[PDB]
Amino acid sequence: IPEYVDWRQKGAVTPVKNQGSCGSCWAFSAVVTIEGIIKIRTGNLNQYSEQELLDCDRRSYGCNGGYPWSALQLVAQYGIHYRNTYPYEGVQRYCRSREKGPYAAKTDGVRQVQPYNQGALLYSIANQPVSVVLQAAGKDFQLYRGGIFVGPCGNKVDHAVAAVGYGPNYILIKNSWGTGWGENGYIRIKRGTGNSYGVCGLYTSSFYPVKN
Ligand SMILES: CC(C)C[C@@H](CO)NC(=O)[C@H](CC(C)C)NC(=O)[C@H](CC(C)C)NC(=O)OCc1ccccc1
Repeated sequence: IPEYVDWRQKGAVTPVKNQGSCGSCWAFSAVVTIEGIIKIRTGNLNQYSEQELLDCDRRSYGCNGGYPWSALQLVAQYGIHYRNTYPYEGVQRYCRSREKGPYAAKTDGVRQVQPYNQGALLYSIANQPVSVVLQAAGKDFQLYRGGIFVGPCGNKVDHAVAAVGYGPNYILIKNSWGTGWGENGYIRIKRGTGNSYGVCGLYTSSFYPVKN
């Protein structure tokens, strides 16, 4: 695989979003992976609905938290709508997938990257964007303005984000806290520390949507 990977350079990632004051991270995270694989497969880049996931995922807790893998399961079964058809409100209402009409896209499945393994993660990122979790509760993470982030931080993961690339010494992450945070909404986290958990727990649980 390559030394450098950046899905933005292949026209596979959409503008940085802001989840606001709602624990929708898991939905935003899954959506980045969906927008990415569809572009890679079909050639078109569209924004998909995080609100739909927020409302229609029964295994997740709406704005109280949720699971990227379950949100990714939902799309592989029932598909998903465009963000424009089913916009983001920052509050969980009721599932309106049927009302909005036919789904815009549907995935074929979801797979898990072998955990606590930097190589297994890089390999997957070289194929498509990946849903990844980390600990964002630390002040250092919250105050990040740029650079290859090395911490300090623990591995009490509590925020789902998406990995859209990597380099010799970092993993490029797309966050959902707006463009005013980090490097225009992005963060480059240190890799190859030999830490199996990954910086901030980055290697705890990673999933990606499958689509043939
Ligand atoms: C509720 C969890 C299980 C799910 C995750 C992912 O959404 N939640 C979160 O990550 C939550 C979101 C929500 C509660 C406002 N994050 C937060 O509440 C954090 C702040 C807290 C920890 C002091 N949000 C936060 O810090 O806002 C972003 C920001 C900070 C500094 C500069 C620019 C932008």
